[PDB]
Parts: sequence; C-alpha cells; structure tokens
Amino acid sequence: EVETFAFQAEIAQLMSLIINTFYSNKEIFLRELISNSSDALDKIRYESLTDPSKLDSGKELHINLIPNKQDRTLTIVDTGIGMTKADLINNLGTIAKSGTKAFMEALQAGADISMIGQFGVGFYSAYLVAEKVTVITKHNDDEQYAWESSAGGSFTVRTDTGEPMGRGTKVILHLKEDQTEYLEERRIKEIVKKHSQFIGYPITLFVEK
Ligand SMILES: Cc1cccc(C(N)=O)c1C
Repeated sequence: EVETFAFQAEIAQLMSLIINTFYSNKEIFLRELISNSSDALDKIRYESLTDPSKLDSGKELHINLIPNKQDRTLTIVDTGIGMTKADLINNLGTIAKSGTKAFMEALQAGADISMIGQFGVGFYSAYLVAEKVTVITKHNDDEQYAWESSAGGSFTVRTDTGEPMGRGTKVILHLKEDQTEYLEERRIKEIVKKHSQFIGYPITLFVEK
C-alpha cells in the first residue's frame, strides 16, 4: 500500500533549483542533515526532562553515518524524536513553503546555496548528491514509515516493514554516480571535522569490510 503525493509547487521549484544549479560546494549537504538530526535529538531530550518514559523507545542519543559502497548509499541515522506520518507528508515536519520563499528571496539578494539551513529547508540539500532519498522514521506516537522521492514533483509514503528502529530517523542517500567520494572514509571524516565539529551528540562513522 503505497501513497503517492505531489510536492507543493514551491518545494518542487526548490528541488529543481538544487538539482539544476551549477554549484560545486556540494559537501554542505552532510552538515545540513547532521544539524537536522541534532535538532531532532534536542527535541526528544527536552521531552524526556519531564517524562522519562519518552525514552522507553531507546535511551541512547546519537548520530551514525553509514556508507555502503555496494549499494552506493550514505545513511545518516539518529535516535531523535522521529516524525509522524502527518509530519512526513507535511514536508518532513518543516515550514518548507515559507522557508523556500525566504531562501529564494535571499539567493537573488547575495546568498548562496550553502545558507539553505538558515531557512529551515536544509533537508532538500540532500539532492545535491542523491538521485533518490529514502527517509525511514519512527515517532513515539506513530508507526514506522518510509518516505521516498527521486524528485520529479512527487514523493511516496508507505508503512515500513523494514528493520524496526525503535525511535528516530534514517536518511538514506542513493548517491549520484559521480558523487561517490561521499562514501570514502577520509572524505566523510574531513567534512564532519570541517562543518560538524561542535555537534553535541556522538557521531560515529561506520567502516566497511
Ligand atoms: C527536517 C528533517 C528531515 C528528515 C529527517 C529529519 C530528522 N533527522 O529527524 C528532519 C528533522
């Protein structure tokens, strides 16, 4: 049972701009996804301060980066608050319509694509490096869902029969053929050190056989 949705016109335009604009500094996608994970971790931490049972779904608060060269995927995993099905459909819990408007008003006014996270739409920077993005998420108040999009104006949502995650989100980047540098350990380490060195949760870079 797969539901297919149209992006709002403004979000489709944002994704088109990200995919078609010549812009060499693609590495900032990772900082944006790690920052999103940190924000989601902050949220479940705050909820747990007054209700410790919020962590019954998992006490550990962390971020894992998992490259897989056989699948050509880079996965950013966190044990943050996750998203409900409603959140997923509603632009992954963001105010992406108004954020896009502000972002595109900044671009013609001096800004560049690297400032996308200041407008609350940093998730879509995934499409700098990914031909397809899969988002698997579990929120304490809902079941486990998979969102997916290869851009082109539409996204899908289905219940996820995959490996139960407990609580949190996995962002699976199906990398473009010419972007496989982002699977190499030394490249990922360099980027995390450059742009994510002060994130307040452990970031574990997995290695491959
Ligand atoms: C905005 C967004 C998109 C995809 C995943 C996540 C996350 N890690 O919870 C967020 C905050």
